[PDB]
Amino acid sequence: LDIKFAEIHPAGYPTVVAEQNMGKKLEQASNGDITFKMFAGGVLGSEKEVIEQAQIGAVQMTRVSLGIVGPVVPDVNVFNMPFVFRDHDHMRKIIDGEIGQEILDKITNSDFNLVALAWMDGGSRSIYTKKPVRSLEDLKGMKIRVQGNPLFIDMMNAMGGNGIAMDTGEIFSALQTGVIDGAENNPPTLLEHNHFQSAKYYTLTGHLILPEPVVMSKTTWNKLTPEQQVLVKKVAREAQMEERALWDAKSAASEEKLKAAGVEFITVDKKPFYDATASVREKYGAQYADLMKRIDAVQAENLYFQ
Ligand SMILES: O=C(O)[C@H]1O[C@@H](O)[C@H](O)[C@@H](O)[C@@H]1O
Repeated sequence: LDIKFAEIHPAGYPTVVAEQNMGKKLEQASNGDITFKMFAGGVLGSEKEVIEQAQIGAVQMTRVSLGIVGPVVPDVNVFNMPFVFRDHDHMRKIIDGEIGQEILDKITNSDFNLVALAWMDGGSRSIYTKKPVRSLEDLKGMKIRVQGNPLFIDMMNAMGGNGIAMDTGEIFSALQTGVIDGAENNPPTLLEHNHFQSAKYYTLTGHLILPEPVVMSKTTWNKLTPEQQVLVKKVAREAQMEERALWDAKSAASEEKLKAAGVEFITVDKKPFYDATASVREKYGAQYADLMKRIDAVQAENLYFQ
């Protein structure tokens, strides 16, 4: 059984490395009965195009941002809301515990032919722009690229900007020409997708912390034996933990490289951004009241139950 794994990120990126190591484990443990090949750098298309391919079995596995899964499986949008997690460490507790399992299961048990197996870390997303944004007010009227999810367009509009949905690969040229004034992402993406060449101001809003599911086509999943399925579950969960260490290293390295390239990291009070997005959490969070209560209550400890 052959697995093609699609990635939007370039070779060497922390997700890519963790995933190729996971694939090596699959090959070794199955004595070659499962083979694995990585297709990085967006060679198999945009994240939305790849998810479509996974649904019909043309691509066997991928990792994508949860941001673009929302339009396919609405119930995952609980993790896509602005400031749903208080910080990066809080998100990690969630994806490692019971609520993380529940949300993976909402993808798997959906009618959309995907099996969700683990969560990769993509840090926190902050706004980078061609001109400095030092306050909520400075964002007014700016065209900021977001991922293709109505939630993020509403979010950016609530912050007084103009959210423009675009595929990952379209951002570089749109920035170069001023078709957009900025975008929002973590430091490794800002660096490794070369967006810093056009945007030298990075405002640390941390407005989203979007986990990234690793998914398999359910068509492919159903061709595995139960023992192979257990192997896949095991090594996917191991990859969630391995990628965390790679992520922390890469994020810190990327921050330093970006500063050396002349990117200014601008600290801001998050409160005005939190307040501006209350309407978005009210709109999209109405049906997630219980989950939000449970998420908010995860704090000092590291329990599984939440
Ligand atoms: O915003 C984006 O397009 C990209 O953001 C990065 O942070 C994610 O790791 C990647 O999966 C997304 O495709």
